[PDB]
Amino acid sequence: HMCDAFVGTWKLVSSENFDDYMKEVGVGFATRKVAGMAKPNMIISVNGDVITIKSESTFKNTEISFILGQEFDEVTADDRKVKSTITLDGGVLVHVQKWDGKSTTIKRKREDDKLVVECVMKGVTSTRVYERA
Ligand SMILES: O=C(O)[C@H]1CCCN1C(=O)Nc1ccccc1-c1ccccc1
Repeated sequence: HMCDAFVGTWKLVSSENFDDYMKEVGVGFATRKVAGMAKPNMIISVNGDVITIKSESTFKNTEISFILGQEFDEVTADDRKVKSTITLDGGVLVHVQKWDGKSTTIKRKREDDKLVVECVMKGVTSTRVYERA
């Protein structure tokens, strides 16, 4: 029952400072522009100890499956090859991605009927708000 309130199908309904976040991460111009248009569907499911998060959009379709606290390989939508660890901290799913001596943290939080996602790279924060599909 660890992630019950996250399970479901969610659709992006607002974005703030995302282009700047992607710049900070190192995404190039053309990818930033196309990726910034996307309205991804985030699909979260749990089977035993395995959590699966899928993101489907015109830009890219991605899927990760993981056990909390257990590092894995991820190729991100923008084609970074990262080492990821996802934990639960006070009811927030905290996803840390490490690559090339860099790190970014993506926090997924349930707030009212929304799922609020905060993406942080150094001093740059972006907020991505999702609602139930
Ligand atoms: O898209 C989102 O809302 C954010 C928050 C949940 C995971 N995610 C990303 O991984 N986004 C990205 C991060 C870096 C570069 C590109 C993306 C991206 C952009 C459009 C579609 C899918 C991922």
